[PDB]
Amino acid sequence: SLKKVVIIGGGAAGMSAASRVKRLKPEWDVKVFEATEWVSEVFIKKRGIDLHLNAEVIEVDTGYVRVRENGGEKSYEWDYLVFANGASPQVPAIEGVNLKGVFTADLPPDALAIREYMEKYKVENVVIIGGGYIGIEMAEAFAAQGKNVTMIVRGERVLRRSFDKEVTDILEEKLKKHVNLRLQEITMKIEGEERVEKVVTDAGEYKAELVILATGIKPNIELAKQLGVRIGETGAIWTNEKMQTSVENVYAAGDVAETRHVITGRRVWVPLAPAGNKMGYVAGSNIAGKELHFPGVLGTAVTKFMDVEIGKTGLTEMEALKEGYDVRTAFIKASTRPHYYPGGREIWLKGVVDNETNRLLGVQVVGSDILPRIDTAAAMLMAGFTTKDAFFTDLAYAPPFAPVWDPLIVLARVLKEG
Amino acid sequence: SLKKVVIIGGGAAGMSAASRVKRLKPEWDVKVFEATEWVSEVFIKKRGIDLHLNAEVIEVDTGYVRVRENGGEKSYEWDYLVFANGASPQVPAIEGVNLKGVFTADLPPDALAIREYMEKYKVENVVIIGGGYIGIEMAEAFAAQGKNVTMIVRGERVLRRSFDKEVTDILEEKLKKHVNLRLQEITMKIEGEERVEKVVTDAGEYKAELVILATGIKPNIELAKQLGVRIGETGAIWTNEKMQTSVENVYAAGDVAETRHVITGRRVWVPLAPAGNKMGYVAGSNIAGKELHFPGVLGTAVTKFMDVEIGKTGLTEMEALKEGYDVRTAFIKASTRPHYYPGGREIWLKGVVDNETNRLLGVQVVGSDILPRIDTAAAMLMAGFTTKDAFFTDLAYAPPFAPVWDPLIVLARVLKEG
Repeated sequence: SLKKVVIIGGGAAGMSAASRVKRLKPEWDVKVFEATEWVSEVFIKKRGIDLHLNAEVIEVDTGYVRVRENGGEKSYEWDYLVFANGASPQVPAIEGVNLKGVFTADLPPDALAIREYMEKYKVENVVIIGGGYIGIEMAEAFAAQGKNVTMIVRGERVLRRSFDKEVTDILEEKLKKHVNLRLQEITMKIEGEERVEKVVTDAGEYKAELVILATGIKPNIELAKQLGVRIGETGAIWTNEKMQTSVENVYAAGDVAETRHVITGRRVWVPLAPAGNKMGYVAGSNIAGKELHFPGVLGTAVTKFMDVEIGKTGLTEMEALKEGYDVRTAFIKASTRPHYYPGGREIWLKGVVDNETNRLLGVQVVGSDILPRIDTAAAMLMAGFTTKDAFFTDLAYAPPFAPVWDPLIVLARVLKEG
Repeated sequence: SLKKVVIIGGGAAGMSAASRVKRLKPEWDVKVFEATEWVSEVFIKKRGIDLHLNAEVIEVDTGYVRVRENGGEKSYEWDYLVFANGASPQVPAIEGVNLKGVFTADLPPDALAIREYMEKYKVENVVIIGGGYIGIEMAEAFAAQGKNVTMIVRGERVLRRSFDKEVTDILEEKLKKHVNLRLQEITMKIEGEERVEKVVTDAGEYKAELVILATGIKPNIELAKQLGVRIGETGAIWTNEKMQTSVENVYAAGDVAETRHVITGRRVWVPLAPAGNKMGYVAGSNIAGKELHFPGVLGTAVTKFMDVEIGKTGLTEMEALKEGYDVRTAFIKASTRPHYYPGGREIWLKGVVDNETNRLLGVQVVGSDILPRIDTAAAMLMAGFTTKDAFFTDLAYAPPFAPVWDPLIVLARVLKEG
């Protein structure tokens, strides 16, 4: 039999879904509609997937969808539909945010655009509004180009809601030495003639010939609300372990979807590509008739500013307390190598533990050589490891790799004894 | 009450034990007896531990120990004993093992000594005997010295018993380009006038000013055998979860102690530093009246030759088949970064799986940026994760740290669909 499967996405989740259902059902007609020029060369045609780029979906209803591609407007039939249209920038409500000066760090075109622009009309000073992940990277990006950079965050510190203050402090310390960090400020508007000229906030004004808004992202749910799909308390599309929505045969994965936290169990929205990919993977499995449950996410994340790396996995102390846990914590400094081997950098680990179960609730790591600590910790968290379980986990050691007591085991010892 | 703890060791396992019994029971008399001049700097004297360097133990019995220190003998009483006397190099029974230019990489003076003989007597050609970790790490050394190196291994390939062939081949590939690798050759003679001149093997002869005997390590169970302590089927001291031996109130930890494999349950001998420190830690805790259990080890190992790192955790395909397991494996190649991002190096992963439980039995990794994978896999293995559990672990992602699908998740995926 045939079965028409239609995917409104094209990004990480859309294509993972597409590929899984195609490989499981070669005889089925799987299509992907990307409202854009990007994916992940349409090699996919050979893969057996009918990709349509710059094909925008403008109406959807049960069994069908209407897309406008190449001026034309055609409508397609579907048995199984998958919402995989990710998230989009959320523009702030400040005066004039559309002048030739402003740019948002999103789709690769902007990367071509924004960059090209600068590498044209000479741009010296550049201001970034946002103390989030995106903000920080763009900051690093520009400083590296020698351009003077200035960050504006309304909160008391950057990454204000993603990490606790003790991890952030190490980052801010380094950050302040390459970018002009302006906290507690609220932008109030941004004047100029044909191009952005100056940015003004309730504390001062700043020279600016390029501006980046890293003020936020929102799930692209409009098309789904049209199908009457239930959207979660988080603002993203409600979903179950199979990536199923409240409407029959309608799945949703990636940045549009709201998933569940593996630790707290409540619903969350963690728009990160690794999970998105798997979300699309199980959506496609279930569509093709093979049961597969997605456990949920840990909220794992990582980024960096120049050489100081920062990462988390699991609950933060803010989150853990917010959730009503009785927690004990620990914050330790350690080294990336034995204190003799050359190249040993510094590494800081924050640990949050459930005092009642001695269960590790979350770990935050900043400094150097973070990836090993957070990935191991994520596995531990995924398994419900206690402070004791982590201490006795047989991790690797060699002078060029790490110290006899891995920074993760140290934190564990310190939590256990507390 | 007064309890007299005596530790025959001084090494990692030894000090952990002392440091633990001492913290938990400040009032007890804890004495460590090192035959040598090194440990882990009597800051340990302030911790309350009565450390005795150059205090070689020569006899032991139910009530006392007879150590030979400072010309004369002395006997100390003990209510609790701990064998933490580690392991010694095992020399081949061949001609002139003691020519002035021959060494074994063990006790700290060896480093100073070897580097002295090399940094004094002009040394050009250095010969290494054995294809172990010690052999390979030593090659990387003299090779980086500009010195010419020739390695002799009697087996068909290096790390013949520790890693599967497809993993070691990558290593040998880099190895054959900086060292003269001589496989399947049994060393027979090492000759020279007063100092080593050459080495002769059943396949030829090589010239050497300095030779490294990295052919094996062996548990120092002699003083324990004297006390009737049951020694394991592996050759090292038998032990239980609390690091107790067959003799009452006698514990053992470190390279002398035989532990158990977490995945297999069989008794194994895995002389590594992290495990040792923990064995010693639980030995103490238990002597002090605090029940603690060491779960055993995974066999986690890591090492590297120049820029090609090689590691593992859990069973090897050889071991798995050896244990009667129904296995399916997978070997994949991947990038350490997104394949667009600059800096991406190659990384290889071999995974073993129980075809009946779908539980991961082991992971061997080779190439670049190894640590994050084998450490994460260690935790997964430590928890009894299936191919599917591993697939869904929330690992971190950002272009500077890793690709969207971590190579560990890629392996899981390939194993799962396997």
